[PDB]
Amino acid sequence: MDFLDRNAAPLNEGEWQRIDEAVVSTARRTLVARRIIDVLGPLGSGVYSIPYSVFSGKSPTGIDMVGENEEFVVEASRRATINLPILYKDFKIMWRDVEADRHLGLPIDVSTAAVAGNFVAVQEDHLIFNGNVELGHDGLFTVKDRQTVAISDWNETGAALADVVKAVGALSQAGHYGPYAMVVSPVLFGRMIRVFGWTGMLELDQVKALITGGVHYSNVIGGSKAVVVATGSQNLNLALGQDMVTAYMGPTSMNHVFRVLETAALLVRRPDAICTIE
Amino acid sequence: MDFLDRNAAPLNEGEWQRIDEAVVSTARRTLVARRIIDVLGPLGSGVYSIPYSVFSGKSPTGIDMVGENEEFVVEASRRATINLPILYKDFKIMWRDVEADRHLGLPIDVSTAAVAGNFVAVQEDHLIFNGNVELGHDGLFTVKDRQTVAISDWNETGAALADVVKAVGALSQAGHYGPYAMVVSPVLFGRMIRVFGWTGMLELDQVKALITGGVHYSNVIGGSKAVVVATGSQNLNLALGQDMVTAYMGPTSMNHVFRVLETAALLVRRPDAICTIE
Amino acid sequence: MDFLDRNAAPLNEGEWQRIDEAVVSTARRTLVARRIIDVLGPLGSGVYSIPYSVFSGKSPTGIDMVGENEEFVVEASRRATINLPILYKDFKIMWRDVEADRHLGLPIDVSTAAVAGNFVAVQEDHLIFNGNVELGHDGLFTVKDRQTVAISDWNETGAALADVVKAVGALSQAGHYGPYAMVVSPVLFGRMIRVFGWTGMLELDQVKALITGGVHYSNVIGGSKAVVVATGSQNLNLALGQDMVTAYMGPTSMNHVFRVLETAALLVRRPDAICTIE
Amino acid sequence: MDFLDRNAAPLNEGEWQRIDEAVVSTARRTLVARRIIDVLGPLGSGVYSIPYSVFSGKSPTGIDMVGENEEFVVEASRRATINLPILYKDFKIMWRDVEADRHLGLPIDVSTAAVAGNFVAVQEDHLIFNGNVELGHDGLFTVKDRQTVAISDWNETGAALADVVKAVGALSQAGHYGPYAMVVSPVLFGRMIRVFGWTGMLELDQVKALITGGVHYSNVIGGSKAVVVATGSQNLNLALGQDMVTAYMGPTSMNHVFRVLETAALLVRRPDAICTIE
Repeated sequence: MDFLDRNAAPLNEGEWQRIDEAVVSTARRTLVARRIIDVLGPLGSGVYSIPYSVFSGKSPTGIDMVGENEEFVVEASRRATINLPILYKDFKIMWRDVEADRHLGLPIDVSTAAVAGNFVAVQEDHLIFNGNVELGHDGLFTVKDRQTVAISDWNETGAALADVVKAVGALSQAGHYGPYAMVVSPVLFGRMIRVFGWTGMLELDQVKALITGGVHYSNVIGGSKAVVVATGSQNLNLALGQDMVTAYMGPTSMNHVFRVLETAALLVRRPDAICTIE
Repeated sequence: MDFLDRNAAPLNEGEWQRIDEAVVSTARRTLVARRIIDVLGPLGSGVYSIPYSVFSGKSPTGIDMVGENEEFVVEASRRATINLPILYKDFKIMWRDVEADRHLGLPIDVSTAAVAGNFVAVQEDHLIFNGNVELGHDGLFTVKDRQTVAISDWNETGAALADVVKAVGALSQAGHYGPYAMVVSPVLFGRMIRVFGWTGMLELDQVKALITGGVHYSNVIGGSKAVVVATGSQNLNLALGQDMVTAYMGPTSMNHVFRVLETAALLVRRPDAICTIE
Repeated sequence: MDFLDRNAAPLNEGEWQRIDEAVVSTARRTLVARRIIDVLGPLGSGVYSIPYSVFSGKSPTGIDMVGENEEFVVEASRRATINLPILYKDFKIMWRDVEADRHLGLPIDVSTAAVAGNFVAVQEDHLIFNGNVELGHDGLFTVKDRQTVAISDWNETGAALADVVKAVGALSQAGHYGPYAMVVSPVLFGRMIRVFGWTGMLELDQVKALITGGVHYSNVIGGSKAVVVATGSQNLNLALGQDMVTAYMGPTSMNHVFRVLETAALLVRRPDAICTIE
Repeated sequence: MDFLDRNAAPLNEGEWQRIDEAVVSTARRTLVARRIIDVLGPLGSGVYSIPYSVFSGKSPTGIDMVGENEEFVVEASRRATINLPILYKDFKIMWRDVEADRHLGLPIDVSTAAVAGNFVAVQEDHLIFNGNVELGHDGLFTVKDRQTVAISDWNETGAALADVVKAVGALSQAGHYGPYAMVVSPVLFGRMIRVFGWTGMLELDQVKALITGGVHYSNVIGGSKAVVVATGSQNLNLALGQDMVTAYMGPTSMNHVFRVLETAALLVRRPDAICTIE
């Protein structure tokens, strides 16, 4: 790739490999979304926007000895599009540190790069779960055609699992069978662990019996909310564009400035595959 | 390396390999810190002190189609430094034992080396958790810019998990999302297991649902205290200098004296990433 | 010459050859002045200021059979020097459009460069017609020695021909025979498109037959004004230091910023050779 | 360009040549916009959407003695992107004729292919001039920042010339100098044919002397309206994806169905470069 300046920067490849590995490992620790949602692509830098089909419709399946009928085509209810924003954050490596590593072997303070990776990963999760207003990206909690279950007072024992039962009910009614996965705001997650009092196991361990794709939490989700997702590329994807990468911006003052950038966007291919308990 | 005398000593390489392996294995059993905290380096003998950035600040992330703004740099709130102390302990191998192994094949009493390794590992943990006054090293329980949650009377059921909820609350408020890890003084650790009475599982197993980086104890932590840590090189490191190594000091009397030495120091890169429940 | 980084920008020379063309083809469209006033030079970037003569006065010519008196020398009513400012505007080719060229084949949106070239040309005209106060330049509507004609209500037929005849009167009486050229604010130029009497051609065709250097227009001139010039390097010239060129500025953010710049100024060698109709 | 099965139809390449000429010779005789507005590209097949920059509004140009201020940057009023629709219609060559009139010695009846090319070029015009509601395309008559001139009663002599003058006023005031072009509904164009004054030549030819980029009509423009366009790729482009071509669609019964299509959209890069007389 051309845009990614990696030759006017002073740093060796033995520095770049450390920095990129520190970014990748910090992302893979930090992220929730790439657990519940699959990566699509990555596609490279150059894709500004992606055309994507919306199915959002329930229709039968063919069952015959020779299958004459052609009623049974999957229909794109609308073939919409979305634009891929850049998420980025910037960090400085001091010229002193570079010259130190280039003579004394004292290793770069790549904790800067790790902190940038963490912050962009947090912004990726915030984009995906919460959406964004100014970009016009609907997120999992915002897309209008999602299922909705009026959340009960999860201070009462089993009400949380009863609401999960409702939500997987609603998903099954729309013909989204499992495997389901769920993500919970930690305010509710504590209530699934404890706030009911005690039970012979956590109500979390009860939910794990039904929601076999996993239960997760993220402080990114404000309020008392949970999203249940019929997982896999059939229903959702994260389309990367350019996967989280570290770019030289050039210097400011003598100090080198580097950028972490990523272009991921949420392809809500099947809004009927989402239920929010809220 | 030069300083490490390994040629004026009488012992063969077939002894050295046993002795070093007994040290390494005793460290890897003994240590807690290298679980919660990553190794940085090792850097060699010669680094007396390390420059390290302190971030300790909350700032937004860039989100735009082209990302014009440069407000979003990570700022080093102060670029402080720390000096790497030596931790050491010394042990004797008797000349009789050497000459025995050198004729009769009776193996060296390397349990001495193991005991030295254990004692230096205990001192490493004591430095990291408790800090030290005379060196001026602040530790996890001492650094002033840590979060603090007033500990409840964990004799009451669930109060321990309620305090964990508080602590991960406080960490989330400072924008440190997980994975969290915790270390508990065994006086409290018994209270998380038992002293509340009984529950359908241990309150430890309840905490393990939230603190997914693990729960640990160490008798090194005096009193009724717990530390919660937002793990990884983004937030903390252990910088080794010279990794735990066995050095010949020369003889005293006829007896050979050996030293175990290590130079590890605690880089509290993000005090906002620490909460102490105390 | 090295002050323009023709090799430091990422753009291949085919793209340079499209960007310069996308500047020049909007300079030629936009500029009026170079149609009225001859260019002097261009002189290169170094020529920071130019001295010029101002023959504002009139003084007698000798007539003698002997040819002896030496009083009859032409003065220069003043001698002066004027400094060439830089005219410039910045256009900002955003980085992912380069990758969209690299892989998606869709060529770069040089229309940014065209708009910058237009803004530069409009500033060149604005400077030449109305000298900048801060620089203390003078332009064709601010020169204090110039002829003036009281404009009539050009909503009446033939009134524009009458006022042009007045202006050619005053210029002739100043000693300046043609070919005259004129520039008209477009609110008047619209009023010049009328049939005139029964003469079988437009009023504009009368004016273009009398003002044989042609009638031009520009919104740069304030509404209800026009200026008439006895053309030729004898009376007016436009100095060019560096003729309009595109210069890089390195990356600012990830994006690539370029500067279109030109150095030019008006030297009013004969302030009596100009009339403004106002 | 591979998705068109020139080899799957029964027609030999001479019979393809016949029908492609039958399309092109009907397209050329009806396309207006390709004569008013510059063709972008064509980009090739399926280049689904194009990003483009809208430069409404203005900001100051830099004039200063040395280049020190960076405020003077070109920025779009918005980054924008537009979806290229498909224009198509189908025609059905009867299978019998393909060897019946072959032995009549008739070349294949191409008449329906001419009719298809006609209806294509009509939908092309209808899209470009009048926009589309469903796709949300703005057309020249619909884009909201355009200039507007209140039309006079063109039943008078010279009133149409006066309105053209008003339009060139409103365009030149915005800094868009010629060459303009105009397209007029034929209900008005039929009244622009008048002998003007005593000039002995047509008002339409006075306009063509002013509107040097040409005057045209198409029936797509409803009622008494016209539009004046500052021509050139700096102001407007016709985006072409797939340029107009014929595509096979396989048998149906045994009759052969063919598709003619083109993919095109209107890039209003500068709304202020357009004025509608209405």
